[PDB]
Amino acid sequence: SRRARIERRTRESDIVIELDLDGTGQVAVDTGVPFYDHMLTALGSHASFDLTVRATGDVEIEAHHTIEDTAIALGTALGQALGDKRGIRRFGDAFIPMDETLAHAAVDLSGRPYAVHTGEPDHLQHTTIAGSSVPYHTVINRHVFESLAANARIALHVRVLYGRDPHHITEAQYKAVARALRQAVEPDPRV
Amino acid sequence: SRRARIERRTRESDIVIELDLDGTGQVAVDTGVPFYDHMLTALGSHASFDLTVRATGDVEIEAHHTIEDTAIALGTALGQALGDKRGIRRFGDAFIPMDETLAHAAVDLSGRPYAVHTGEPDHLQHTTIAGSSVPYHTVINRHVFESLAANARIALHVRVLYGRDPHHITEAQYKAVARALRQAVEPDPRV
Amino acid sequence: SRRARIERRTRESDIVIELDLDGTGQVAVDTGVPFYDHMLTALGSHASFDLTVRATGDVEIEAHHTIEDTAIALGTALGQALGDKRGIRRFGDAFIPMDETLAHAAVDLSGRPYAVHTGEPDHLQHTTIAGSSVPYHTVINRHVFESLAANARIALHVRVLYGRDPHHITEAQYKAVARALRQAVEPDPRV
Amino acid sequence: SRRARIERRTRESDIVIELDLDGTGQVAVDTGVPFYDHMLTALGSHASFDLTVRATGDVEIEAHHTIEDTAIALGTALGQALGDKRGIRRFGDAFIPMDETLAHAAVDLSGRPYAVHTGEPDHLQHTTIAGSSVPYHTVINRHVFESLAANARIALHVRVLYGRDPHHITEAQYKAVARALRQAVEPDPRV
Amino acid sequence: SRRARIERRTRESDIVIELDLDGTGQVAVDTGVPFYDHMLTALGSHASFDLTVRATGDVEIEAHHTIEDTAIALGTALGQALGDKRGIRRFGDAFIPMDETLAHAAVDLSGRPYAVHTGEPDHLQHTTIAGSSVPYHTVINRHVFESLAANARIALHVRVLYGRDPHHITEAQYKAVARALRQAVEPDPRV
Amino acid sequence: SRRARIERRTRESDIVIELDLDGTGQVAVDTGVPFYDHMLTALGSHASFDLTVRATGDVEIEAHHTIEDTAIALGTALGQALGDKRGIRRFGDAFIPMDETLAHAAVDLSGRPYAVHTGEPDHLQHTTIAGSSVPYHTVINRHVFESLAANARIALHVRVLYGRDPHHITEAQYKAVARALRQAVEPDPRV
Ligand SMILES: [Cl-]
Ligand SMILES: [Cl-]
Ligand SMILES: [Mn+2]
Ligand SMILES: [Mn+2]
Ligand SMILES: [Mn+2]
Ligand SMILES: [Mn+2]
Ligand SMILES: [Mn+2]
Ligand SMILES: [Mn+2]
Ligand SMILES: [Mn+2]
Ligand SMILES: [Mn+2]
Ligand SMILES: [Mn+2]
Ligand SMILES: [Mn+2]
Ligand SMILES: [Mn+2]
Ligand SMILES: [Mn+2]
Repeated sequence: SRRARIERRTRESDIVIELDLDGTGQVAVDTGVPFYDHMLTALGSHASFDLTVRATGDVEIEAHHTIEDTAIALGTALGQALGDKRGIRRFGDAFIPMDETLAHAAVDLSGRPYAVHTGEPDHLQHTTIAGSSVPYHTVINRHVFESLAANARIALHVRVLYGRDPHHITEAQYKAVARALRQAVEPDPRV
Repeated sequence: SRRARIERRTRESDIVIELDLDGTGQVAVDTGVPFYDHMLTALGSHASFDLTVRATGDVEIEAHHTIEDTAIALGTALGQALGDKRGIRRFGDAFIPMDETLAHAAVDLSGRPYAVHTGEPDHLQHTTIAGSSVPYHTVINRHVFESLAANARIALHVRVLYGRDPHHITEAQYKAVARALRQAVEPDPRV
Repeated sequence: SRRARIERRTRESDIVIELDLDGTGQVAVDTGVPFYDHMLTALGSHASFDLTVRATGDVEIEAHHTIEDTAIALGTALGQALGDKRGIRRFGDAFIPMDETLAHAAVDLSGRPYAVHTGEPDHLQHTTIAGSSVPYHTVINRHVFESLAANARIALHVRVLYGRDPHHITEAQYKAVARALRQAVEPDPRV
Repeated sequence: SRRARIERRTRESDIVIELDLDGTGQVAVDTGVPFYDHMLTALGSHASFDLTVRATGDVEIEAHHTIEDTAIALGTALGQALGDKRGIRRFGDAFIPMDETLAHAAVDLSGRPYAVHTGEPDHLQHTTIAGSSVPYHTVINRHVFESLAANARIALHVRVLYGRDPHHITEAQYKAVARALRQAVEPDPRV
Repeated sequence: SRRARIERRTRESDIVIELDLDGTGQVAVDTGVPFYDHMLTALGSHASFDLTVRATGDVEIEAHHTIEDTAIALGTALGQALGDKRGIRRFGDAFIPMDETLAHAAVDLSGRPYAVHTGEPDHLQHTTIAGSSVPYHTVINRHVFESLAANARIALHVRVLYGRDPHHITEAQYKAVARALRQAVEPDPRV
Repeated sequence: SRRARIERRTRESDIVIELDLDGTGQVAVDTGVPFYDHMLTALGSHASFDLTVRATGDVEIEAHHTIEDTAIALGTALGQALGDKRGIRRFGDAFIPMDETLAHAAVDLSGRPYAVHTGEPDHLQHTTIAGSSVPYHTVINRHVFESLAANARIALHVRVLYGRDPHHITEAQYKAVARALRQAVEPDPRV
């Protein structure tokens, strides 16, 4: 059994995560930031986790604090569910083509906490993905992966090999992280 | 006693500031611009002021006029609370690391009115921090520090040594200004 | 059962494809273009498909139309054999070193139709691989992968990381596509 | 009372740290790596900690694992001794001139775990400080500060403004970190 | 059974290798060069080989001849244990993040003997990893991979995508080679 | 008691310095070079020294010899007043904004004698500040700080981060040196 429930209440947000590493993609995410909900739903589903995320935070300021607190709590849940990490593949990686975009992620689940994020085009430092509700500033992508790696205590390297559309670029990264995690957490039949 | 109450009514906004330089961080800010509220709350708290700010303005146009009028009134309140400036440290400075960002501020409280703002990355000239309410255009950061310095009649130099995330870059600057002010207004035991 | 038989008759060529995704590498290819036969035999074998390809076309003009029509028909056969794509890994990728060459391919079998081809050295835009029969112009490699992706309705990204010999560069790409497809079409035990 | 005792046994090393944040510079360090002993003795002394460090590790390979494990354990001890961090200055910074070298460090003790290391001249990426015993590869300086920040869960920014001699450059950084920590952990009389 | 015992006696060194491709990571390496012992122990363990290596050589000159003779003997043992290579995955690759470093290796076990080594930073051409015993000159990394590929008669491509610390850069490469070999030697259930 | 009286008679000048490190800014300076008097008065006052300086020298040639001899004598007085340096902060630094100029100084009072002066704009190498009496050539600023550091036997690093007006640039440096010294000579309550 590799499950964790994390509650994290701060001045800026209130978060509950329930995570099962050995799931079937049963995912429900509600943070008040719908593009982030979409990204974390893709992450949970493509990692074949079961994942529920309920977050409320100070989105009148912007999504940053809610996005960051959620990623901290999620990284904490991941590290706690991994337990002693015995018998697992440990290393995982995944390429994700998404139309014109190609992204990649590589992880070491027993590596020191460390995140490296490279290749994302410069326009994503000031791009906004905006709909009818709270918008998502793609400059936060790097922050999400850093917070996940720092709190799960894993090495996480995310690369954009190339791409143009900011939604493709972002979604392909979250999916690459997802499928790298999926490979790395699997039981290793020879360890 | 180093307190000031400033009311400033213009065609564009109505502002009330109550400031105590010798406070404990009791801060309440409501300008209609929630990311600005967050910045001025960090400023008051990290300066160990007691500060209330109540502003209403023409945010249907954008936050600029409200942000500017508030900073003018706040600078006026600061200069009035400082009184004759006798016996104070006068000079203060502070570095603020915030994840990948490092900012710095230096002040001379008896210097001529003057503001110098350097190092902020170019993408902050056209970045927007947007949530569920009135957004904040980071190009205004420079204007806020200029207006504060002009109306408090102080020298205020704010630097971004490096950084990426616009919220970190902005918040680290407001906190650096805050802690520089905190040091400079303190009684100097040798003057 | 994941099989398809495609017949495609055009003014320029007559093609029959029989494809089984769940094969053991039983492959027989005869297009009149022997280096292309070699490439498609490597593709079928390294994908662990069973594949027969019988093509006759207007090779008095050059191999292009036969090569293109065959790749269209093959992509069509692949998409038809995949059926509803339920329960499959969906994503696949493969590196292929071949002496001095390193190539890579990544696929998303449920992605929109899309092909990206990068890194192939410039001399392959005007190289000919010539033997005793109809020659093969390596400029067509990109066209083959585009036609496959367009008609299988998949995302296919093919990269040459480096290399020199045009036969190694070409063959390593076809094998990389092959092993990426092999991984992606496999049943996924967790979906 | 702000004390911590950390024992850390790994396959590569065995470490015991005893730390008191409110000390008088009573420092004893023995890691088997004498230049590192010198650096950590300067760190403990200039931070006005009381610090004992006893480390034995696989220095037949090189000092890296012992240096890294010691810095991990020390960062852990620092974070544990800080406890709830209430009432402290939180922010601290220090410039250290050392002959031709000038270094600087800035910390946020309640900031997310984060380290930024800039300005160190390129020759320190492959310099060795060698005496009669196990040598010290200055490329590890960055690693030490990263490991400290990661495990104390603090923001630590270390800069070399300029310098030439690798011993001055290194020692000035450790002292700058030391005096930044010393300032940041002090009780803040206004919080 | 996929085992080999190689003895190699030259004027410069005396080597015994015992290798089992189908092992559980039972590894014991003693070459007189402790950082090399560490690298080959990581290689055997991450490849899930069982591997014993006993080497004595002319380390009064330097480790080169012992390192090279050991890698020749090990490559010979690998090729002999692979036997006819029937039924195996043949191709394998692995990404290894190690803090700031990312390395990758790709292999073709039935490819002609060939090694390509790219991306290692220039400072590794003259870096020394030195402890209390015989040191390791990182310029030899390329030589080790060449000798392995030449004598196992395999294609081995090793890449450093990026990195800084010479121990991370080196160790990540040996682990990447290890996990690429592990994947490639596995029985392929469809061949 | 931390006081020193230095008399220095040379062929070029006659100097008397009386210095008290623990003063209240009671300063009287008369060297025959009124802009230098202004600079040394700012230095004594902002350092919270009590300082009298009486110098007469060969100002028919130019102020250099008088300026240099005075700075030598003053540095000597500082080092003699510091005595054994026990129990002091040792390190000190200060930023000084002055309208458009920002300067900084950092000191180590127990460091080897050493001065580093950087950032001063090139026009100060040939600028003259001239009034009704003996003029001041700003090229001498560097010389003053060198002579002070050499004879007080301290490390003194002075930086101009930016600026334009030569009087602001010069005065901000002398004040920065002053406030760095003030911090460094203070009793350290923990040493
Ligand atoms: Cl790659
Ligand atoms: Cl600075
Ligand atoms: Mn943040
Ligand atoms: Mn989408
Ligand atoms: Mn305006
Ligand atoms: Mn914030
Ligand atoms: Mn065509
Ligand atoms: Mn061939
Ligand atoms: Mn390490
Ligand atoms: Mn030293
Ligand atoms: Mn050799
Ligand atoms: Mn290691
Ligand atoms: Mn001179
Ligand atoms: Mn003046």
